Amino acid sequence: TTFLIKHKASGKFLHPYGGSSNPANNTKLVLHSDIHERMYFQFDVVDERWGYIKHVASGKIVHPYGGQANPPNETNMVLHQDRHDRALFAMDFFNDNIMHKGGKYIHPKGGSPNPPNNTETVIHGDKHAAMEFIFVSPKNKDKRVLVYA
Amino acid sequence: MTTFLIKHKASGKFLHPYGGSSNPANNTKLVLHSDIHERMYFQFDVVDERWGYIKHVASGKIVHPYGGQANPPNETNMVLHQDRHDRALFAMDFFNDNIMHKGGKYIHPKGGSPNPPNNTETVIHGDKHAAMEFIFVSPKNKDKRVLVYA
Ligand SMILES: C=CCO[C@@H]1O[C@H](CO)[C@@H](O[C@@H]2O[C@H](CO)[C@H](O[C@H]3O[C@H](CO)[C@H](O)[C@H](O)[C@H]3O)[C@H](O)[C@H]2O)[C@H](O)[C@H]1O
Ligand SMILES: C=CCO[C@@H]1O[C@H](CO)[C@@H](O[C@@H]2O[C@H](CO)[C@H](O[C@H]3O[C@H](CO)[C@H](O)[C@H](O)[C@H]3O)[C@H](O)[C@H]2O)[C@H](O)[C@H]1O
Ligand SMILES: C=CCO[C@@H]1O[C@H](CO)[C@@H](O[C@@H]2O[C@H](CO)[C@H](O[C@H]3O[C@H](CO)[C@H](O)[C@H](O)[C@H]3O)[C@H](O)[C@H]2O)[C@H](O)[C@H]1O
Ligand SMILES: OC[C@H]1O[C@H](O[C@@H]2[C@H](O)[C@@H](O)[C@H](O)O[C@@H]2CO)[C@H](O)[C@@H](O)[C@H]1O
Ligand SMILES: OC[C@H]1O[C@H](O[C@@H]2[C@H](O)[C@@H](O)[C@H](O)O[C@@H]2CO)[C@H](O)[C@@H](O)[C@H]1O
Repeated sequence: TTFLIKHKASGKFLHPYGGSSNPANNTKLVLHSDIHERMYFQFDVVDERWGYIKHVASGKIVHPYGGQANPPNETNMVLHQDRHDRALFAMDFFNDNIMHKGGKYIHPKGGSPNPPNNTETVIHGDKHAAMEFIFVSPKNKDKRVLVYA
Repeated sequence: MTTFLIKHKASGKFLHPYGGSSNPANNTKLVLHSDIHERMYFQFDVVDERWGYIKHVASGKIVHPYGGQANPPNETNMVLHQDRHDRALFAMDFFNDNIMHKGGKYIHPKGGSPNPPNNTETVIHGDKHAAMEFIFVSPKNKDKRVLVYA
């Protein structure tokens, strides 16, 4: 299932910075209001809830920068081609968050409910309304879709 | 598939049709029991994103609140029934470890015991606590969580 990763508070979406069909390794993942095929994602299940968040256009997946199992707060989120257990996430569609294997979450850097375009995303352990994400149809940005298959 | 056991987290007991039949009559109660066998296997049939039917594999019947209300009151018995409709929609919350009916209440052991005896009935109730938690595990390994969504 293909989906958009929608920041719940702002309605902006996760994008590779620059919007490329083939972002280089270590391109930062930002929030941006645009919708297009280079911000579509899929989720590749590895072990029950845990899997890879895949950028559809490039096949690269989401990593904490440097590939930590326990990335510190403020570690940047990036795309990278590699596959390993430090790039595992769970797409929590009940609590509306994205949790890294180490137990922290994807946040907008700074924690704004309304981050401007091109705000970087980071790992942070805090839970609040401004780190919530929902997973929606590329044809209807208000319709949640099931990311697990 | 995916086929799974519905395991009451606090006690390790499993959801069964009372009696363990391969073809339970409509309105057979769903109870907790320690036994493992093919007549307590379930599958989840997705209808709308998180919402779907909890299907008894042996019979094809599905989990309902008795009476099929949109908003069943607390203590309404859980049963199996052949019918499909929107009052038999549940979500399998494998993050918070519970099973929520479309009306917003959860599946509980009747009376709230965390160590209920065999044949304890299950019911709808709105409360959230450790004794209403469930996990979804492999029929071949009751300690291994499996993904129920597909
Ligand atoms: C000023 C009016 C005309 O120019 C507009 O200026 C914008 C600057 O405010 C430009 O937007 C920028 O366009 C870049 C690509 O040329 C980048 O946009 C890409 O990357 C984004 C994610 O970082 C999104 O995916 C976006 O869809 C994608 O095109 C840059 O991020 C963006 O600010 C642009 O020249 C034009 O709209
Ligand atoms: C001759 C120089 C040796 O380095 C080579 O080139 C790259 C340096 O640009 C190396 O890649 C870098 O390796 C780092 C680990 O030492 C980082 O890679 C880690 O983090 C990534 C996510 O940011 C991935 O998770 C990756 O799997 C993980 O190892 C850095 O990001 C990466 O560019 C390369 O190892 C080497 O061949
Ligand atoms: C010290 C001896 C006391 O135990 C006696 O033997 C039975 C165990 O086989 C006790 O259990 C009851 O067995 C019933 C069928 O004979 C029912 O079991 C069936 O349904 C269960 C779900 O409700 C399970 O699916 C089980 O696998 C299935 O066989 C009854 O539920 C069970 O309590 C009996 O109470 C006792 O006399
Ligand atoms: O970056 C995500 C976090 O943003 C806010 O924390 C700020 C600031 O970003 C951080 O550098 C600082 O150390 O703490 C600040 C506390 O105001 C949010 O408050 C956090 O919950 C994260 O979302
Ligand atoms: O119990 C689940 C079913 O509830 C309702 O039917 C009840 C009862 O089960 C049935 O035997 C009786 O004859 O009718 C009642 C409804 O008035 C639902 O209408 C069924 O679809 C099942 O949900």
